[PDB]
Amino acid sequence: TFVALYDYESRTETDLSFKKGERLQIVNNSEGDWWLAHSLTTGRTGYIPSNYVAPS
Amino acid sequence: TFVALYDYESRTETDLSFKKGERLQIVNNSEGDWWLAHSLTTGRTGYIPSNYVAPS
Repeated sequence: TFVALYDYESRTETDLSFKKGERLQIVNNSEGDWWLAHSLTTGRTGYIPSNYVAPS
Repeated sequence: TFVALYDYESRTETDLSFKKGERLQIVNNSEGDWWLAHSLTTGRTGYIPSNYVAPS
């Protein structure tokens, strides 16, 4: 259980909007945390599910 | 630097598609890791930027 420090407005269909002060619980899911990543292989960039990758 | 273990197809405008074997670098950004969260205050659910919250 966490508390929001700041308002946040959603940018896509999958993010959660919330106001400062809201109480949130983290949902365990298979994808793991999401990270912003750059593909050295393709040059594209964007968020990935961290359980899909491993250190080289 | 990481290596993709699985293919991943993007679901939104902000996630990165990639194939097994690709090499990825994590981008440091202010939002921090993103987590799937449920709002006990509003009942809505979806991804949030973890630097926007703190443990209660």
